[PDB]
Amino acid sequence: QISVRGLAGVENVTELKKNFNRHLHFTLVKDRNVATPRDYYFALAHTVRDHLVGRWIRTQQHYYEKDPKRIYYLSLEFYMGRTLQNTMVNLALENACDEATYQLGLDMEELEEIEEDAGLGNGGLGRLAACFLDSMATLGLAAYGYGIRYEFGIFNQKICGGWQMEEADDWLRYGNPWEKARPEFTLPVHFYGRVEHTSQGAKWVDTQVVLAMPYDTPVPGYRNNVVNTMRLWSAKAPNDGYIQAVLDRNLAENISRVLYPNDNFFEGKELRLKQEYFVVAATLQDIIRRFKSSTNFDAFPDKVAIQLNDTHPSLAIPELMRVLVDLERLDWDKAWEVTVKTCAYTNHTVIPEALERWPVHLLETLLPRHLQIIYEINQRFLNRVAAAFPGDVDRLRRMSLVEEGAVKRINMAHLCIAGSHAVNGVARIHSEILKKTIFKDFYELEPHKFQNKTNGITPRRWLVLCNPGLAEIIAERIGEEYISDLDQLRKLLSYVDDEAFIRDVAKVKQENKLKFAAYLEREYKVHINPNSLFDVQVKRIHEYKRQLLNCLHVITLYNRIKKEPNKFVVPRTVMIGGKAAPGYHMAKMIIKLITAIGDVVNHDPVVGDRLRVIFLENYRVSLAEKVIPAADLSEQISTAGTEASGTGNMKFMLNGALTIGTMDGANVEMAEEAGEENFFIFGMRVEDVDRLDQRGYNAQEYYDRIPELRQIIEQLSSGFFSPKQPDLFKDIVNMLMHHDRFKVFADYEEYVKCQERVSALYKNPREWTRMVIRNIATSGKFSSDRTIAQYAREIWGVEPSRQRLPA
Amino acid sequence: QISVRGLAGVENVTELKKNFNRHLHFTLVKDRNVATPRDYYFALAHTVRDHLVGRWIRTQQHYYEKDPKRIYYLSLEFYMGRTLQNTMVNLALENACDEATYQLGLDMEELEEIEEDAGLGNGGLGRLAACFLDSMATLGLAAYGYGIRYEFGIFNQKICGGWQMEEADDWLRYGNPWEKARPEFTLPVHFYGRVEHTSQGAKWVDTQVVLAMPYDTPVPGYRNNVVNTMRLWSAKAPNDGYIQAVLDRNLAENISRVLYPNDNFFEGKELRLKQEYFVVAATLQDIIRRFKSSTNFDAFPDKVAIQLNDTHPSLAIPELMRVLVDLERLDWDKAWEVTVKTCAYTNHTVIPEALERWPVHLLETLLPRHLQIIYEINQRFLNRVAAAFPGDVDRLRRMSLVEEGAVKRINMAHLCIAGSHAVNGVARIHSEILKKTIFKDFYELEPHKFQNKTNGITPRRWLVLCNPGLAEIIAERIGEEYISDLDQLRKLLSYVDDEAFIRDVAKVKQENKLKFAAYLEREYKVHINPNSLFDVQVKRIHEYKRQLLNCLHVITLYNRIKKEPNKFVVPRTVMIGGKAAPGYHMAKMIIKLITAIGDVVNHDPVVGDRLRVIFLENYRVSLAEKVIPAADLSEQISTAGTEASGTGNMKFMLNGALTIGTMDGANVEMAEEAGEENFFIFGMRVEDVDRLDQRGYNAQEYYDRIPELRQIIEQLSSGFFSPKQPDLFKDIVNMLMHHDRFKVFADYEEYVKCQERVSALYKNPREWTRMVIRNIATSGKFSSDRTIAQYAREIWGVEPSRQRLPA
Ligand SMILES: O=C(NC(=O)c1cccc2ccccc12)N[C@@H]1O[C@H](CO)[C@@H](O)[C@H](O)[C@H]1O
Ligand SMILES: O=C(NC(=O)c1cccc2ccccc12)N[C@@H]1O[C@H](CO)[C@@H](O)[C@H](O)[C@H]1O
Ligand SMILES: O=c1[nH]cnc2c1ncn2[C@@H]1O[C@H](COP(=O)(O)O)[C@@H](O)[C@H]1O
Ligand SMILES: O=c1[nH]cnc2c1ncn2[C@@H]1O[C@H](COP(=O)(O)O)[C@@H](O)[C@H]1O
Ligand SMILES: *Cc1c(COP(=O)(O)O)cnc(C)c1O
Ligand SMILES: *Cc1c(COP(=O)(O)O)cnc(C)c1O
Repeated sequence: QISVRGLAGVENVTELKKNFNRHLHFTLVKDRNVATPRDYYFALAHTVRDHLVGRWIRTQQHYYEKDPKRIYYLSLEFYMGRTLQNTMVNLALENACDEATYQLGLDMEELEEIEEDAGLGNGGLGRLAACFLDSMATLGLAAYGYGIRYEFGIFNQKICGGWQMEEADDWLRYGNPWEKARPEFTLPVHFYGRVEHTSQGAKWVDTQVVLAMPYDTPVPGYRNNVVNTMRLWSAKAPNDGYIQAVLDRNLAENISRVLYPNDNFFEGKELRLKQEYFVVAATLQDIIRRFKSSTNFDAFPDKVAIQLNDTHPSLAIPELMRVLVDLERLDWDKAWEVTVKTCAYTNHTVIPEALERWPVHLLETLLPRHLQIIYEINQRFLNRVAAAFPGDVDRLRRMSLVEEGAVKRINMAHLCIAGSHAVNGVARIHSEILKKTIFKDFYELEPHKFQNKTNGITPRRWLVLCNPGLAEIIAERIGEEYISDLDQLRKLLSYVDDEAFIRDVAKVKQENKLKFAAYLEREYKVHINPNSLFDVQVKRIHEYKRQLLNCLHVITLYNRIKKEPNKFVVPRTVMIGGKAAPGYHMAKMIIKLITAIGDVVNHDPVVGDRLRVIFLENYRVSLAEKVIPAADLSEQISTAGTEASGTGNMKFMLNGALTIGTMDGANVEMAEEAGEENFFIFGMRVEDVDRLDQRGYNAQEYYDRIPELRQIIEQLSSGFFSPKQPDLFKDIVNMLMHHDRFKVFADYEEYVKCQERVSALYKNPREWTRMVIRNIATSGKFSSDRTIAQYAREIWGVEPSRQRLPA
Repeated sequence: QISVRGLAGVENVTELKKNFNRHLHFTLVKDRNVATPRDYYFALAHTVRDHLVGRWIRTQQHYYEKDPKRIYYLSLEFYMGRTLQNTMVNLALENACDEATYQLGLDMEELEEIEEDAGLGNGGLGRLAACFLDSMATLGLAAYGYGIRYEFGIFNQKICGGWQMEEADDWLRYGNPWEKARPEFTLPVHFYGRVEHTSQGAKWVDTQVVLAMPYDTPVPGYRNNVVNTMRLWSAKAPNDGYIQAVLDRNLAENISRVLYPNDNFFEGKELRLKQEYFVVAATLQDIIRRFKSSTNFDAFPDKVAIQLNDTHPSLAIPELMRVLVDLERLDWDKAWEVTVKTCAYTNHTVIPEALERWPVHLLETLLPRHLQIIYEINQRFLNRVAAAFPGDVDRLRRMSLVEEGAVKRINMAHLCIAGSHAVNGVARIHSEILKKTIFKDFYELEPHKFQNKTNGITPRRWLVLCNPGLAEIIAERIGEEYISDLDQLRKLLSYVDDEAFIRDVAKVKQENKLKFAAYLEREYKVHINPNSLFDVQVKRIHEYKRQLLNCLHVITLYNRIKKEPNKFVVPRTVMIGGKAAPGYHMAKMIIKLITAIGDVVNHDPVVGDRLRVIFLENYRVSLAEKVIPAADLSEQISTAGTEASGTGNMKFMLNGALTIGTMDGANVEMAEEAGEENFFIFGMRVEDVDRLDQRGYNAQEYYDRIPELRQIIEQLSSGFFSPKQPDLFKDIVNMLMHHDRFKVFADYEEYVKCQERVSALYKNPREWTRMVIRNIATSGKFSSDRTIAQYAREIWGVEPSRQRLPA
């Protein structure tokens, strides 16, 4: 049906049909008489998987032969989503499989919905790693993703009486056809023990052993026949009352059991530290083995790059030192040179409570050799600081890897800067803030280390896969080459005055909204007006992301309607979705508020279908692929200086939504690319937030001066949105009035006024769509292909290539 | 090469080769350049598995269509061993796969050794279930094996300094190609809670739910295209700090973690009770579902038979009652009629410490509704006893299901007799003892219930598979039909004076001994003389099995050699192997003694290669398949009245070894079949043991009267076999002298004299082999095909059939 979905050749369709029937019979052991939709999904998945295998084997064989520099991307999170459609897209199999399944009397779309998300991440950081894997494969890099195979990913979110409930994400229950267990490549990982000093160096002895078993998942590039590997480690007990000893094996295997869902506050939990070391120790053994098959470690940095996604895998730095010094017998200075040239570190937030600061007593017990190595790193680093800034004693305490106090801690961010040749932020404004504030001292010592790499998203998943209608109307005009060269979307500016294209763009959006409106009716008991403005804020629930500011506007619109019922207002469907960390009380209260607002607003007869507030349950990659194509307005309203980049913002821009946002993270670069006139910018800049911090933020001032704001707070306090429990939202009110770190009130007025300008433009469909075209056309910078090309050239020292392997 | 191994057709060989290469590439994701022997094993296993699938689907479809009476064999143990060779044998694929692999440059024998045993049983009871599955499939019965998929089977046994060490049997590490997970058929199982009495009957509420996930394994019949199912349940937690709750899922999943290895003493452990109910509750839901697809429960016993392997699944009786009464709303009397007609119970030991007697307080907490049902069963049963034997108050307390005392217990054996239409022992002498002693009262009340079903072994695994050389020389003379009709071996009596056959029989044995002698050298550091008499006792270590009596003879032979070094004695290799239950101190001491004897005997220069004592490490099904074909003498020396049947005894008889044994278990019937002159019978009969118990067993008497016995005990006491720890064996000596339940000394003299007659005959190779032929020729009764045919006709009410399905 759709040209970008590839050719449906008669031989290809015939072959897929027979291999589908083969797997149903031999692989699933099912007859057609009792087969269910799930069985049919698995037969299709196995059929598509077969097409990956030949390419996977020859790609990996090709790397062994040519011995290029290898890129190791270390992350505790890979937020992969579903794999079936992505695989079909990247192999040019989508139309063929669609035909083959139709001929067997099946709907492929229905089968696609059966696949569980691989939800092995929390949000943006996890999803960035996933987009990065796709781009590295598309750009022909010899890249490996390394992480943990969590048995349970991010929890499934149920909403019960307006409250978030958490449910185990048993994503492996029915099996994972995409992975291949490699028990033959199991490696030992050591914990605890003690350090022994011999005449012939230090020795780590009396350790407990946990085994790391790898599972490999293929990562196909876009139509280039490159298939890279994501290797995820699973924890296993070694084989050596009897019953109790066997049952206690669970203690070791708990390491890979569950993804930590806390994305707001650093908790120094021992199990988390074990997870971090587990991935690091197993991965580094693999890296070294693969390098030794190419032993002089001078060439190590020429053959290996290690990228640390946040400080989570920071133990890579002292682990590499441990192996080089203790096991390979290299002298300290040489090992350090190798380590620094090999490692690079990416930061994802300036928020202080997010920094990993591990208690010394924990490292002492768990990793005694690593603590000794960290101390030595610190001493040598501080000697260099002292020589560069003589007599500056305050600098020495500020830059130390060891933090003093009631409990001594290791600052893992400081460790990462010292042990890496490159440190990057994830958007221009973020990287600047790093140099000006949190890492200022480090920048003054080693300016050359600090870089920017503005984030991106893969246009395969985030356009072609989730929005085929838009991909097609674009391809009709400019061809298919933009899919792997997103800059070509600029050519669409020549169609901004084209009446046919304007109509098509608006048509694709309407079709997307109808489809999502129906989806909401089918799987939930909610009806929405598809003619209304789809106002969408989807992301993890955090105070800094200011879902609360959105909530205030919603109540403002409601109150205005109650004030002047017979006045025309642009109809809106306000959709807010996202998970809250299980221990984050305030975020759980915000979810409750959103549903409570909905309960009042959605049932007021005076409102009608002019305003609807829906909380989107269980927001995850697969839901993002559904809602983002349907959005008219993208809410990106974090307090200036708090959202390092954002990536959701980029997804909306590529999919035909306009953006209301602060000048924060990548929003700044987005507005720069599209033009400020084509963006709905509001609120304080970073500098304005700084000035307000100087004199001190007083929320009472805004409450006193803005009558519409006052009414809302009084409504919250009196129990208007909670009649049975009048004081339910007292915590929220208290926070807003007395200790709001994120200055919700300070941006309220400008936010509301900006929202009026949005409504004004939506009344003129032609001008809305023309602005939309201007956004889509300039979204090319935000391809992760661009991002990865910059990492490759400026950090890893490798050249990307669009050249196809023979298959 | 071998005719019984089937045809190697050119098309079949070509097809197997290409499917082997297909699986290596697509299934294992390996190139030939890095493939290991293990990879090659898996590719072969998947290729052979494909040939099962079509037959498996159509067999199960055939049962759905024809709706025959279904046989459900419930066991907590299925001691399956390896599956690859058995599958090839039963599908007539062995020669074809041998050719196909040879042409690819591989040795199939080497690949076969890579497969892990499925060691989901302890010994005889577990192995009986496995032989029974094979025979039921071969006889065309609609039979299902139901059990638990233990993550860890029977422990691997390491011998360290002469002591047994236990190691986890991680048999699933590399995956199990034979099983198919069926997560779609997961069923709930309830624990704890309380009983609520409503107007509309009893209700079991507030329970904890554990999920039962089935895994199906195919069971191929011998060349009849029948493939039955073994369904094994795996425990899973339902999906509903956050981290802790996820980690605590292990508590539920512990139910299927490990096989209980205690085969000597009943321990009322809660986890064991949970295992027993788990298998029962999940299985019964399956049985009922399948029956409802054929709701009047009058026909239930006409469509369902449930066989209880020991009392381990005895909870089937009150569970069936629970479902019929509480859920289906049948009146008590009707439900009871159905239950009794459906269930049958097999007993495996008369030893009192083996009886399952569950504390009432445990059942009260865990299964409160079942305890109520058990009480009601007991009351109604005791009312019947009272009516049949009025005024016999002693009978009432003896027959009660409830046992009185400091702690109240439920006798599960009494429950099984009350709730079953048939109760059987496993050999004629055993079944008689049941009627005369332990179940006398029950036999007087319901004589019709009590039956004998003499055990058997499958001649597929225990002749064709493990001893192809013997299978071939037999087939040359009488054809191939004996393999599924073992009675035909009687035709071999006409060859007892045939010089060619005598030579062939002796040749096959010599070749088997050379092969096993080499195996011992290759995988261990032990050399043996292949010309010596191979004297073998392999079985679990128990006091009743009297490995200690064997030990006394070995020391006797050693002492005689030291006394008269220059006198000729028939050279012997004495092999003893078997695992001891981890908590069984005495059995662990016996293993230590055996190795300690070896340390002295094997290193005495005066002895030479005339006597060797070897402990066979890690005895298990795969090792049994190697050692049994190599044996000359089979030691079956339990105290008369203690070994219910034995099955190892039958394996040796079929494989060309002569038997030294007591008149115990199936030994009696074996000697009856072969002729007493062709058996080495010694020792007390049951009646003699009884008489000795009357006057009281005094071991001191034998010590005083037998100088050779006295010398041995003094050697043990003084530290002759343990110079560093002189008192190491004081526990053994103390037991032998003062509290030996099994009367080791009483049989010593007759045992030693009998062993001299064995040595005498071995000096005459021609007459040895003629006696061997007389044994093999009369071993037909001991086929499990015969056993299963008797169960089918006399208990289950179904007719067996050798008729082949179309494939
Ligand atoms: O998702 C992020 N962090 C986590 O999920 C996270 C994961 C684990 C622990 C955390 C502790 C504190 C704060 C966050 C986490 N960070 C996001 O990274 C994206 C990719 O660079 C950025 O676009 C986004 O601004 C940032 O918040
Ligand atoms: O193996 C047996 N029992 C167990 O493994 C066993 C399994 C579990 C618990 C036990 C408790 C006490 C005694 C034995 C067990 N019994 C054997 O059953 C065979 C098959 O009928 C007989 O040939 C043999 O005589 C009997 O000992
Ligand atoms: O020793 C070797 N000889 C030939 N090829 C090898 C060897 N080692 C690795 N390879 C190839 O490199 C691929 C990936 O190796 P890995 O990166 O070490 O897992 C393998 O699948 C082989 O195709
Ligand atoms: O509802 C049905 N319609 C047609 N065949 C069925 C149906 N239910 C079961 N079967 C057949 O019976 C086989 C085994 O069913 P089970 O014994 O219930 O697992 C299935 O594989 C099918 O071939
Ligand atoms: C893109 C994405 C995110 C990141 O969104 P931000 O608005 O940048 O925080 C979080 N979760 C999912 C499922 C995503 O796809
Ligand atoms: C046959 C068998 C047994 C039973 O042997 P008995 O001598 O009858 O106790 C025990 N273990 C294995 C592995 C067997 O094959």
